[PDB]
Amino acid sequence: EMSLENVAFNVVNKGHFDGQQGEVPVSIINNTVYTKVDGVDVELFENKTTLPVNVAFELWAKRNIKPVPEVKILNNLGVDIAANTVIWDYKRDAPAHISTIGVCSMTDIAKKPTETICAPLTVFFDGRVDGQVDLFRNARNGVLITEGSVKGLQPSVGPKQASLNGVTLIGEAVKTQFNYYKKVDGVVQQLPETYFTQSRNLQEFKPRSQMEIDFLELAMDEFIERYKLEGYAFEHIVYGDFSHSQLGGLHLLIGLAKRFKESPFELEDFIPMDSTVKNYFITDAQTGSSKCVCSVIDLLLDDFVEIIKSQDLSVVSKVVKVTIDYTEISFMLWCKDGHVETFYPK
Amino acid sequence: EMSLENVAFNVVNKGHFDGQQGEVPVSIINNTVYTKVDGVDVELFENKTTLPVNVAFELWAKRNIKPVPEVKILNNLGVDIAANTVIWDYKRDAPAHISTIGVCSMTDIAKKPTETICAPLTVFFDGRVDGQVDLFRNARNGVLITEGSVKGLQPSVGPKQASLNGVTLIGEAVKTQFNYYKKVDGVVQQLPETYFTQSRNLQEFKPRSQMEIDFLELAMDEFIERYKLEGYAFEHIVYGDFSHSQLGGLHLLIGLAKRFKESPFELEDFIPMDSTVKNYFITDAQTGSSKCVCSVIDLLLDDFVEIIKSQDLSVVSKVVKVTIDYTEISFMLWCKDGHVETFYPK
Amino acid sequence: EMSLENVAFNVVNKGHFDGQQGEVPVSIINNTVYTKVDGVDVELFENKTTLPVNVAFELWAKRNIKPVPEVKILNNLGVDIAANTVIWDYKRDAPAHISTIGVCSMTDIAKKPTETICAPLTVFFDGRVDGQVDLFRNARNGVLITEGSVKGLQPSVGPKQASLNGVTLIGEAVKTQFNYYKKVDGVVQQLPETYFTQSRNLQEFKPRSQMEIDFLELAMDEFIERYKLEGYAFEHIVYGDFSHSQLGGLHLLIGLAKRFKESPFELEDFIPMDSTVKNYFITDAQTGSSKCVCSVIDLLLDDFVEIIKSQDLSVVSKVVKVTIDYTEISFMLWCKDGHVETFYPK
Amino acid sequence: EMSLENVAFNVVNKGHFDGQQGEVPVSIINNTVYTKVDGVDVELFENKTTLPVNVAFELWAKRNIKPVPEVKILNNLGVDIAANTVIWDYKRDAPAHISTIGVCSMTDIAKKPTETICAPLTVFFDGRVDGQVDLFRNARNGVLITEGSVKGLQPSVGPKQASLNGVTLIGEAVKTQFNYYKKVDGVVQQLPETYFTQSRNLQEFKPRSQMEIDFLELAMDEFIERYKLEGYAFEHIVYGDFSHSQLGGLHLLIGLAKRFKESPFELEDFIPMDSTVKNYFITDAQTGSSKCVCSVIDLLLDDFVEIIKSQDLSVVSKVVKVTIDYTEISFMLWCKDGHVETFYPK
Amino acid sequence: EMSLENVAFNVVNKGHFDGQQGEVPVSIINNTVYTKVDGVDVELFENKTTLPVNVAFELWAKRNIKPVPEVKILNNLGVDIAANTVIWDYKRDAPAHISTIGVCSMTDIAKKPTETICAPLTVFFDGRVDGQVDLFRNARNGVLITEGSVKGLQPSVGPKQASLNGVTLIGEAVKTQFNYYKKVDGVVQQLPETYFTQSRNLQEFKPRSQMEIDFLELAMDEFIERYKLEGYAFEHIVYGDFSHSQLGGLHLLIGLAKRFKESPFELEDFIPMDSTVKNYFITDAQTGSSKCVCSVIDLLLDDFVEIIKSQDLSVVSKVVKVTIDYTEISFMLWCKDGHVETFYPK
Repeated sequence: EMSLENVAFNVVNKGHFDGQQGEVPVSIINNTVYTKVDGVDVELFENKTTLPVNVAFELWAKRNIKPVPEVKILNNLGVDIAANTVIWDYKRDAPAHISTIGVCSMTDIAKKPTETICAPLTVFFDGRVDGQVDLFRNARNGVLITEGSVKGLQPSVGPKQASLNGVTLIGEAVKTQFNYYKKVDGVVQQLPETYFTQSRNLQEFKPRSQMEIDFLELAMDEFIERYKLEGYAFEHIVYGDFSHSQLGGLHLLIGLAKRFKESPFELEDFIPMDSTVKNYFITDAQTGSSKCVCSVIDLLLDDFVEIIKSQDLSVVSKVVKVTIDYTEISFMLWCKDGHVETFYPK
Repeated sequence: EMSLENVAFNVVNKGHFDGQQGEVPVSIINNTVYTKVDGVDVELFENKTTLPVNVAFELWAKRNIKPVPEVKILNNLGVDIAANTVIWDYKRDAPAHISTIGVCSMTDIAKKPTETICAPLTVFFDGRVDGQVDLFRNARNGVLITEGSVKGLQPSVGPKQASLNGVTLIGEAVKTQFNYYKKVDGVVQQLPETYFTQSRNLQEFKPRSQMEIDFLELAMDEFIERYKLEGYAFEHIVYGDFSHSQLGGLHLLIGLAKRFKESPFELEDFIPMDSTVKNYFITDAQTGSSKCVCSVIDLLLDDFVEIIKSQDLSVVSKVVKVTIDYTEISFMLWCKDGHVETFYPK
Repeated sequence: EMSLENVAFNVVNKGHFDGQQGEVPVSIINNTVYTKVDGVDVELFENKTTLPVNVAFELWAKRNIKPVPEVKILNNLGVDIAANTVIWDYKRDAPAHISTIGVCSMTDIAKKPTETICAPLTVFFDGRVDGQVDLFRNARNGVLITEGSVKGLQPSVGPKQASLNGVTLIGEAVKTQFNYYKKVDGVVQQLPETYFTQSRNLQEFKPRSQMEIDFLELAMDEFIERYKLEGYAFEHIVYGDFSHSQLGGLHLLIGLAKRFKESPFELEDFIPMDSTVKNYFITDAQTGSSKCVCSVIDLLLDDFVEIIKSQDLSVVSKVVKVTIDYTEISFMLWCKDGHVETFYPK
Repeated sequence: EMSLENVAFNVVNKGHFDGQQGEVPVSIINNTVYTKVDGVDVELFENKTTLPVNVAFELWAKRNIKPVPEVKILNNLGVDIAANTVIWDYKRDAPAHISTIGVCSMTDIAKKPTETICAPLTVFFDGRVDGQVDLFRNARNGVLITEGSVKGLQPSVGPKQASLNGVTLIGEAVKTQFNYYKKVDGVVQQLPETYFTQSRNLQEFKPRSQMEIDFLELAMDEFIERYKLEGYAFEHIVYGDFSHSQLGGLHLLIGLAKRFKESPFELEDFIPMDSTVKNYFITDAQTGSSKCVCSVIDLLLDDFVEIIKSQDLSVVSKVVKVTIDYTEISFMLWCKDGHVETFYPK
Repeated sequence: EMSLENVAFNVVNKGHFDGQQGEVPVSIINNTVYTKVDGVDVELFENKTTLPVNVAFELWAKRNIKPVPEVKILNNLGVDIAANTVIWDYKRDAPAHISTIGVCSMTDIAKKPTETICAPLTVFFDGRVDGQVDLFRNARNGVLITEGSVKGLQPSVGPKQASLNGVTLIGEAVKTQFNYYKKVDGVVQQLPETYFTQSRNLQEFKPRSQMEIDFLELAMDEFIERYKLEGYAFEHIVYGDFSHSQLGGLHLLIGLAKRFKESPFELEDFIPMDSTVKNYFITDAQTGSSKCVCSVIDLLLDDFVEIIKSQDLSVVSKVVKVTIDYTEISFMLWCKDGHVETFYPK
């Protein structure tokens, strides 16, 4: 039975849709789902999507509550749709994908990923659900994730972290490290060697390397000297310049974290979704230095210095392609006389 | 199974809720219920009530599609709630009653009318549904309707017409004449002898007596002379005066019908519900004569002349109580020297 | 006391705001004002305006229920605001003017028209309300209407018809013919001699002259011959051509009425407001002849033939200015060899 | 005068409805009440309830701003309605009860609690308002709270804390400790001896006993040894297990507080209302350990250990009834060989 | 090109409206503007204003992103409208002014401030935009701000802080100190000598003087003794009294900050806009002491003590006018025998 009342029953008694039988009273008002508990209406769900409220409620109740790849990783892999599950985008507070396969009658384009309509679409397959590995094998286009090895397919190790109920974490009691496989037009693709962003947060930033600890603790000159980073414009690219009315650099999240612990500032996420590179409207509350569009990428500082030391500085201006999160990120690089002047993502 | 999808399935395949099993895709947008037919959304229901859209949709799907007493009759009998059915008010486009008994989880105050909560409420019982006569017998307060005789209870013959799917009609293939019984505080009440309104419409007005035919066909003086109605101000009470900027009389629907066939006018029903007496904002398009509040009652012309000839005209001003539609309607009467000056309902 | 509950009380007991004391329960849902009558919510008002629902409800309750100039006349006179009344636009189902003077706290720009803010605005004054003639005398900009003569001011006779509760009518029991006065920058203007549109309707079109009766009754050639209208393209300008996929002519409402009685067609009023000239998307249901933009003006046929016979036909193409409804309407005229080819308003 | 404008005036000039005279401009948009201050609209109220926006605004303005019993206590006492006041549920952001008595015309079922309709309902009476003690005496069903002794009635001492403007606090300048009395069917009931929850918060958790201080400061083994809690599964029931993908225990708020100070986690309150026992969707951000439904009760640690030491551990599995917050809470208890295996509320 | 799609393009690619060419897909749902990024809808804007969603979106995109005077300063100067810019009120999340000049077609009253309609309005002119100084010179009513000196006009130095993207700050990399000029009826006014509020926040309160540091660090008696503040009721006016159920004093934000660092409390801003004096519904969480209306002004403590020491205490009760933020604030002062009893703003 697929019903709004049954979905609300599952949400009330299980926190999510568990497939139980039963129904509860449901009232739908402007864009909100309420249920009656002890004679009063209690809000169950508030629709922040562009879908109808009941459709969005059902998709949210049937979201995957296991660790899943972050939405940015799936986007960079060209995933169009998930097989028999809902990936919830907690940054957008909406389903990650427009259509579903065997989830909701109002959004399903098919009941199984084997149907003809799904063949041109890149379908996401979870190897932790039984049978989906074979579905990926028979799939024309798809991306498979597994927690272990798959016979006949060369794995690609993904990021250490994954999303669990909207919380990005590196699993200890649960496994968040996935092997990734991709098939295009029926043939397996070799996923390129890639860096991965750390998916950290400005407020609760925590270093993940000795170099990051030194960056957060040592002064600018002290840290630059210790890791012999002279000539790579670290004072501008990473630390950030606040002397002018226009903010300079601050293109890595670790620099923003250091400044934020030094002094608060305002970040305006004018495109609130998940991406490898984020653009912010930053206003430095201390000096008044601002930048309408600042590009920030949360690479590990070791990975960033390794990337920036692998580029010859004999070109005055160029665009460098770095494979991060399974996608090619374009960094604009300006150099002067063998030393970096600017290096920022787009 | 009580579900929005099942209710929509019944509406799609049966026109109303028939209790069938099955479900259809449902989308709920601003205040409208849509279903997907051949890949496109088709509007099933538009909520014009103050209830939540899904609740109103379910109550509308479970409305009584048999001939039922008009809403005004039930209101005048003090009915608060119906037993195991929904009376739909088609003039208000809403349920006739706030709560239900065994219909909708969001509106039910009880599952059966025998519960303690229903005892102080006047419950409507339909004798055409099996077992409800005994429920009325055991009921503390209630109004029962039957199509035949009930042993041990003296019947009260109601109006000839009843409402079927919002259409007021005197039944030929179906029975619309009901016997009415009432119990207050556990004791049967004797319903008073009463007149009944005809529930006719201005545009499709059709006479129901020879006197009404004469009124619609004969001129004012000719008709007044034929039925010796001199001295009862029929030229003002019924025919209506349009010589002044303020409209005069026109307090019976038959007079409005005669004028409307003579010349169109505007009626504004500023309280759009069902009542024995209706108040209108009338604008005569021909002369510009208007009245902000005009009281109209649709009595049979024979009944109205019988009522007006039963009142002595020796009182300059008084209020007369006439039992119409099982309720006491107050007519303001002004007389001068033994002849009527004004006689209008309130 | 200015209150939503008091306004609803006045609407319930008087049909409009009469200034009575009292209050009724009010519920405001999505864009609708309901009141509770006998325990059920009855819709009082539905907001079709861009104003807040309560503001629009109060403005609608305080609308002028006397005969007032049609909205198009007030627009052509440059009226910006009314003094101490609300002109309701029944075609738009909205107030005729954005602001008020002494009506609603949420829309008032002033409490009296004598305040400084009202001086640059053209204020509408009604001579039927006591004291407003003197307010017009002291007004810097304004338009005054009276039912009689005003000492020291030369009157301008307006149209015979006026709007009463949204119904356009020529008054018999009430006076709808107004004298118009205008003051700009503190000096009285002489309103030009003007024609007036008839404000008639397609469905209930009724001729108002012997020439119009002949047009509706006589055939095209018979009528053209009778009134010696040869050479003025009446077969195209007025009667309308349906032989091609693009509709021809039909620029006067009387021609549309004749065709409509001959055969129905679709009129799409894509700018649903009141104007001297209306543009329609017309689809002839009989032949399929259509025109995306057809300009229609409802002049009296005698006035139209008088206008068209007063223009020399020696110019191949020109624009003619005709003062209609106190505004200059531009007619595009094309002639060939002394006879009219096309003559349509804009 | 009961008016939306007067209610808004009181909110603007007093923060709540104080009964003052006056009115301010009010605009109602989608579900929000705005007022005009210095020519711009300022939001006064946003409707998060299922009531109409104006009704909810009036009920919110007339909420009780004195210390009142928490909503969970009133629910456990079977309170259906308050006498002449509004209890606001700040967790639901809505009135605690559907109907009122002498508050709002749109929600009142009666004007005084002495009316017949209120007799079957359990009415809440406040002894701090003059005359309500006698109303409780004459009441058939009701719950009375007082700050002092009541002659002829044996008091029941309630919790130390009460809610003041949505803030749970133990009063110092104000009295938050109430004596509770209950009458059912006209006869006074003896409220059972009960424990009370502490109504504390995870983020601002503060210990209220030496045992709680030891729990928050001492390690798990150290604290268990100090209070000889061996054999009662405190390492699982209270501290919480994070070694598996499914979270274990953590059924008391003090354990959640200790973990939260140790490391942050996500709590999803999928039924956001006030209850003695709360169910959460908990995701441990450190280990990834999660539980869809975790039952949490905020008892004082001394009370919890007293309860758990009063149960014989000779039953492998049973349900224990503990009277907390004037209601019987069911704890599922599993024991093995005289020592607790699991003990969690429902 | 002025278009919703172009405005959304500028917001997506620049964070604000920069005047670039291009368009992006836009979807408008209930009160929200979404755009499609990588096939999914991403919320760009949520309308919290009383304007139409697209109008509010365009006004928000064209807001001034340079340091601007705080909204309270502009209100106190009588500013009605800005010349060719949008001042965004971040506290109200709405435009600071109802109309615009050359910004949005739906809100413009003029395209340039030189038009006749703008003459009676006080127009805000920014001297950092080229040509606006001359516009102020030719303006009849206006307020001009400059970063430097203006020939022929005596400057008035404003507050040190200004608003940048909603963040109040004293600029270091950018200039936030403005000279203010005012013209009324075409003649330059001499702005009075004034104090300025500090626009600080309760949570992130930071002292700005040695006296404020002493107040936050020293005890009440110690601080009062150090600055010889005996006899001015500092223990009540500034520190706040929590011994009674009604909160006492606490009329300066520094006292609230000291208490908040001592113990949290609830502030309810029932009129959430920007003013020199703010009214709060304060509930002290520690003692339960509350006050429905508490007036708070964020003056520098040095300025407040200078003001309070400049008033003779020989009057039992009076109203004192202090020019703060270019407006006269009325302080109610009660004294007893030459010492202050109460001194609070209104």
